Amino acid sequence: HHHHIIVVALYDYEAIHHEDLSFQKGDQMVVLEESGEWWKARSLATRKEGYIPSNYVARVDSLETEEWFFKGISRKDAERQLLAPGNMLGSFMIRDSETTKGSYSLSVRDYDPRQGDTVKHYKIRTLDNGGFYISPRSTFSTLQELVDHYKKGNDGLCQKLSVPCMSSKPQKPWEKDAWEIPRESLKLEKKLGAGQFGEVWMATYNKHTKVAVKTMKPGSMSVEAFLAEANVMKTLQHDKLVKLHAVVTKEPIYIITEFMAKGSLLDFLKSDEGSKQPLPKLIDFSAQIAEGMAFIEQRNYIHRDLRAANILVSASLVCKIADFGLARVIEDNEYTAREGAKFPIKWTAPEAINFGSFTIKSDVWSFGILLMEIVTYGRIPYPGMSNPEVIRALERGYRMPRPENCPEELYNIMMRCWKNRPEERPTFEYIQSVLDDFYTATESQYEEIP
Ligand SMILES: CN1CCN([C@H]2CC[C@@H](n3cc(-c4ccc(Oc5ccccc5)cc4)c4c(N)ncnc43)CC2)CC1
Repeated sequence: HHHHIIVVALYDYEAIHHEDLSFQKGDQMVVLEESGEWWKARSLATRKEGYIPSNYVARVDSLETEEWFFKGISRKDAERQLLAPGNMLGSFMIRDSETTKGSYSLSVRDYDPRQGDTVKHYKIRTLDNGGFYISPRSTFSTLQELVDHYKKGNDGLCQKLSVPCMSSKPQKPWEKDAWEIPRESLKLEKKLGAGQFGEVWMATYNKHTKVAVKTMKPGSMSVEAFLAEANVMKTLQHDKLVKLHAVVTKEPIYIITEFMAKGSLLDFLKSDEGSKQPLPKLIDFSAQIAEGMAFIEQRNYIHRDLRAANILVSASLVCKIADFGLARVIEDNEYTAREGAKFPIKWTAPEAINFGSFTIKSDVWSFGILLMEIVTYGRIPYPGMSNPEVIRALERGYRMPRPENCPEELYNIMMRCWKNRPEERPTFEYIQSVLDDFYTATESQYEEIP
């Protein structure tokens, strides 16, 4: 009923809107209301009221207040964060277990010549009368005691704990209730590119926030159809999908999203920087997209144009799916027809080309082609073949051969994605599983330390 949760700032926040409350790390507050990413709160110190970023604060009695506790992180994202540049041997984090509810997991950066950079996971068990342990000989009253113990010595661990995994201030939340925004709120600063049905620009919103704006050409979309689809796209909240912040519901329609500093995955892989990414990183890029596409599958949605051109890359090298569902709202009329085909033949499933049958299974086919794009660093699919040759070849059972530097398991995934019958193709859930655990035939999941 009432709101009795007291929170403390995990970072400083300077108000940029109207009803937002500014605060500094340590400042404690009372949550008066939970309105999503924004929470109405009261300063325990200066009595001031106002909205605060929910991701910048934590319950005062929580482990979320600790530098080494990572709340709401998956085993995979912990591995990716720990293996990120700027972390050292023994870098570590404690997180909520994904296998045993109420219990915790210790993730540590390790290095072996034969294995390379690795992340080892330890199960922190809870004691019934209070306390925690990884090995029965070593029990602790608190998790801080456990950390300090393993920071003094490995005591069975792969490495002595060094420093907490590095973290950065999270993204500031988009303004409360600013979905359909005025066009004058946006200053278009640099055109990033121009396509068949519109352009993309880097811009500033209300002088305070950098964003990307997809500007759709007049005649490309109905305002009402677009807004209905956009209201669904807004619900597709997942870390591997580009964040849609707002829209201008007047022709020319604008779609405002977070800015992704490294552009398209296609351009990145063809870049001097991306060409140097090792195969394990390429498989991780693939798994990131598979996680996003598994979410879209669980939500009964369809991308309709999956390809490296439609994957965006952050400065932190995180891949995020873009243009999910957009092809459904690009109308087929006299205006768009001049721009040429909406779908790239070499990425499109045969049933979609021949009958317009677009489903999650046609996305699976496209994901297979995207996997080949990634392992080939952006090479055109079906090298040496025109679009007409590809369609007739696919009808005769032709499939792209395994490229160099392509693990056979990855190629096998591609082949399954390219089954002619959509029902015989794998689920994104399966694809995500195989890719997330590609190098984990180690089994055990955790470490069995005595
Ligand atoms: C040769 N190159 C030249 C550069 N081209 C680039 C043109 C714009 C780039 N680009 C595009 C985007 C982008 C922006 C909005 C968008 O709209 C939707 C998002 C989700 C669901 C539905 C619609 C989709 C994509 C982008 C970005 N956010 N942040 C940073 N860069 C971004 C992506 C590639 C690509 C080809």
